[PDB]
Amino acid sequence: RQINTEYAVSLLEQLKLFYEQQLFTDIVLIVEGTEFPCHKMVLATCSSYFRAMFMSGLSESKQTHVHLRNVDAATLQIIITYAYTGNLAMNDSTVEQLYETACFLQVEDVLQRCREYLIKKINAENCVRLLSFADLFSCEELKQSAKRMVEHKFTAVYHQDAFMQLSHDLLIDILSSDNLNVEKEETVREAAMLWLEYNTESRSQYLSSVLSQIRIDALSEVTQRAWFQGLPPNDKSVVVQGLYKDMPKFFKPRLGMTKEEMMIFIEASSENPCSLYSSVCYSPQAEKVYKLCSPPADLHKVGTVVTPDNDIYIAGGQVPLKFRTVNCFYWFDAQQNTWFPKTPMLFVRIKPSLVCCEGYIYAIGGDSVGGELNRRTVERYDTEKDEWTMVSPLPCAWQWSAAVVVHDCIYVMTLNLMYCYFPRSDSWVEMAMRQTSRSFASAAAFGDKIFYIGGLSSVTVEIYDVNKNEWKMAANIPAKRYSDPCVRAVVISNSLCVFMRETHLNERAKYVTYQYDLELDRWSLRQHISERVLWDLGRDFRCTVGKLYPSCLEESPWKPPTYL
Amino acid sequence: RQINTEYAVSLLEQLKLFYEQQLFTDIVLIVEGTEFPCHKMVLATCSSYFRAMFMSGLSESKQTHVHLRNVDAATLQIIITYAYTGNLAMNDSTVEQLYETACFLQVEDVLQRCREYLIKKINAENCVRLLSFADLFSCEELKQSAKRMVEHKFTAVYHQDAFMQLSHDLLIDILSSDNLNVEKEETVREAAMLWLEYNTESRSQYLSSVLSQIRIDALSEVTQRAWFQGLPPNDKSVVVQGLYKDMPKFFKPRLGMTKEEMMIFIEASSENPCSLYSSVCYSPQAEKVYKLCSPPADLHKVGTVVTPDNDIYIAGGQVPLKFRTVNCFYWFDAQQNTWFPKTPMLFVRIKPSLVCCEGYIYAIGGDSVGGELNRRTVERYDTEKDEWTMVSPLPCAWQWSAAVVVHDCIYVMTLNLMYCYFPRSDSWVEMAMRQTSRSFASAAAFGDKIFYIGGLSVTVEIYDVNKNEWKMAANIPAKRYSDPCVRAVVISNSLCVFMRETHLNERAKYVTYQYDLELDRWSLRQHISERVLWDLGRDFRCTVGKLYPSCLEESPWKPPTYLFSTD
Repeated sequence: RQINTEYAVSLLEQLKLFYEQQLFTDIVLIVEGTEFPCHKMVLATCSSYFRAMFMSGLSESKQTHVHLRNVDAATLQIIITYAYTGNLAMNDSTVEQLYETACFLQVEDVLQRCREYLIKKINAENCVRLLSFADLFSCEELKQSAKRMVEHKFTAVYHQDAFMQLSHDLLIDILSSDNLNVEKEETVREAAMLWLEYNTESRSQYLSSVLSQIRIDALSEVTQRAWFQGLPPNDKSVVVQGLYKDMPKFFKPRLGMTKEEMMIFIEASSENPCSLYSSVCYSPQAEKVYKLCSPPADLHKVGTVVTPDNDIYIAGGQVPLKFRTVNCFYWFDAQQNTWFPKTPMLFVRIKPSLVCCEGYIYAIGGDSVGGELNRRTVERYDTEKDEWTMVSPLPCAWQWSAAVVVHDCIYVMTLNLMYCYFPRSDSWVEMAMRQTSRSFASAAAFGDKIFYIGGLSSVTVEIYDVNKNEWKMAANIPAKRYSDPCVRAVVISNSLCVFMRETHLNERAKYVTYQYDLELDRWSLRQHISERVLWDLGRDFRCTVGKLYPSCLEESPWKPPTYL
Repeated sequence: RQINTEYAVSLLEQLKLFYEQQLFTDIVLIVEGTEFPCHKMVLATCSSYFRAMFMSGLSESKQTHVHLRNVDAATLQIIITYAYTGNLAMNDSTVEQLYETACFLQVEDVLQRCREYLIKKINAENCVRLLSFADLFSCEELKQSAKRMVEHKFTAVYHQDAFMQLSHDLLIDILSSDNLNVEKEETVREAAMLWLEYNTESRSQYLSSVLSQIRIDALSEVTQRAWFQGLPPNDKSVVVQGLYKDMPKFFKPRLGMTKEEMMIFIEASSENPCSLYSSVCYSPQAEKVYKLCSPPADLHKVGTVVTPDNDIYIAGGQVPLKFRTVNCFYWFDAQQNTWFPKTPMLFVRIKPSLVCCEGYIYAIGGDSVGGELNRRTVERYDTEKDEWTMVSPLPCAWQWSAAVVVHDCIYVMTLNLMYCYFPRSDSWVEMAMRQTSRSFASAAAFGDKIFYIGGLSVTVEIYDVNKNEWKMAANIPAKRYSDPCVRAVVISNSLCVFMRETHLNERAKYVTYQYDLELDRWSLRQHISERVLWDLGRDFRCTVGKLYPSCLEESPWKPPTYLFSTD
């Protein structure tokens, strides 16, 4: 027999009614002059510290006045409020002080909630501060989560003041870890140089430990440029996933050095009978296909986005109704190969046009909810504040639209029109209209030209100029006649390309990528996507450009060759 | 924001864990030598007594040992268990002492739970004791319920020892009530006499108050026996619903002198658009139809059963899908026209064959065929223990079977076979088979003769309990080219059949016939016109019982004549 529930919820609120009117007050806690009368029974059930001080049978259990030092009055009131109600009202301003008060009082409930709250709030401005906070209080869960964040953005957080004030042990494990996301070893060297000169009188004795952690005789990728680039086409990538593997871990190339630009395909068909919307990526350099996990747990019709800072996110989508639309939002971990969750959106969405502009992520379109109220729903997200905010909606409600960013400007395109959003003005300005009405097309950005390619699709290519505000035809995608190419515009190696999947009559899917000539207005054959890999991915697949860790992701083509 | 629930239950289970190991025990209650360590806060939050004792700021809030007298140790332990858990384990053996202990500590929750438990547990044995208990402890709801129960079965409970030990106020408030279910005032007179002679030395001064409450010059239904019975056919019931109403309440005929034998029709198709599955009753002596609020949960497919003590019950059936089958058991209050639910059945049933045998009501079949041993199950209810007991199940799975009781024996009939059950042996015995295989037939018990009438084609088949032989009697006079529908019921100590016949291009006709057992002939008894009656459908269940028309219900719902023969 389980204990009563409606009686427990009534006994708890009856205790609060007595606490507010100060009945049965047997102990008075004195903290920096402020008095807080409470019950010895309630504090023991919530905090094990009071349970130990009251059950000891000493004068602390007999004296009504107990002086608690090094405890904030504001945090103590929150602990007592949680002891009589059970709801913890945490905020990013007083979470670090509440955790210090909770661990000093050893509250299993508050410590667990404050721990998971800090983990899901690790950004790029508090990573270093929370790392020293975790080491000071010995939180192995927060320390590991904060350390991985430092390793992911080490080249961007080593300028903060919190980095030069780190302890000696907090430095020896960061520099020795091979997860530093750095393109060159000089960045790690200079990061160690600025740390020792911050406080020379106290760190002059640690000069030997600093140089012993920075790899100087490593010579990761400066050796390949020395001899030559002579290899099969762009096989410098095979060395990245080979030499880096077998090494004494003292001269290993750091994880940042181990990076490869891969065409990220999300919601693709699965070779094995499974979640029909799988996620795999292809490396144009190593010509290899690596598999990606889907913690989204069968998300469908989702959007993609890649920031200039090489960050990957997904938003919106639909999950199978135990299909229902949700407002989920997940960030991909380039090292752990997962999909952590982040502050959800305000409105549920399906395939929103996610774009990054001036560090902000914008969710455009995405399954219009409430046609009577508004259909052109759009909202922005703050990377650090971790909050969502509504903005000026689209001037009209459209479907299957695309969104791009050029020169800190948000461009949304539709059937034949285009509107430009200015975050500095929070308004929409109609731009030059398109000559052809096309839908379901692909959009890309390169330099000062916006490309709206594909659409009904066709091989028609439109080149728009931001400086001239003109739409003009340049060329047609060279494809075989009577074919059905589902094209996707992608920019790689500082050059616009088209990932064209061609399916012909009675023929299987053929993948191939071409390179466009900007000066000659021509399309050159860049690379044929080997059919010994990259199985059929369907047509509704989403694609984007990003860099991932060949060193560590999930190398599994699983495509049996020697066929027919 | 609402108060958290999981944190509340976690705190409660942690407090229970601390109480089991005796942590932070600040008060020690001493009851008849037994010690109980406990917390003052829990006793204050639960009981208003301890709250007032602790918030007074006297030595009671400072002294750790508090001596509580006139409190049972087991009841105090149960109260503490409820305070630390929230569940109350009540039983019919220690409910009164628990209620007494609760009324001393004013545990609102425990008081209300014990009150409603005592209310739902008034049977035909504890009524007087519970009435005295409620009078001593001033519980108005329990007092009123026990008073109504005593008024319902006064002639059956005035022999109990608890009735002679009642106080003066209880006697003068029971005897003065016009709800005494007694057929003659001599019963109440003898009850008052035995009450006053039970303890003469203490009640010799109350003889005047005793004699002032018994109606002597009433002469309710003897005056009609003096002059004559000369009236329209059996119009004595008219005198009942007229003289009894307008009366100074001192010479009022008691409620027991008002009950009339009426044909109880349940699930009778109704013209009412909202309740088309209502129930109405017809009085053959009054030639009048009365409305019933029978459906307690707007359900149907429930059986009927009338004990020889004139008690109505319905069980089984299914409520519309909010058609989920249920187990609720409802007893009809003939005075308030409202059904009080009872202990639900163990297995759900649809139109169960409910019959009264040796004071027990047996549920026989009445369910869709599911499982060999899972179906054919028979279960009986205990009127006083308020529990269901399983018995020997049916030998074979049957459909549209009837059940009767003769000489305290159970009989169920089927297509062509027949099985007799004996509660003393708890076994099934196949009896004399019938020459015809029929279904949907109606059966009624009249003496040592079982009458199996129906078939869906009518033939009157007589079975002899003493001879175990089936003999043919007759065929119910009716019409083939039309629509027949018979309901065999025994009323006025005579077998009858209420036959509903729908003729070609004509509405349903109603008429009651009387059968002669000796001459083996069916005689026309009384034609039931549609003056206050209407189409009652075909799936309606029928039975015979005595009810008070005085305060049952008054609604014609049918204009007598409607002939626009003006032309």
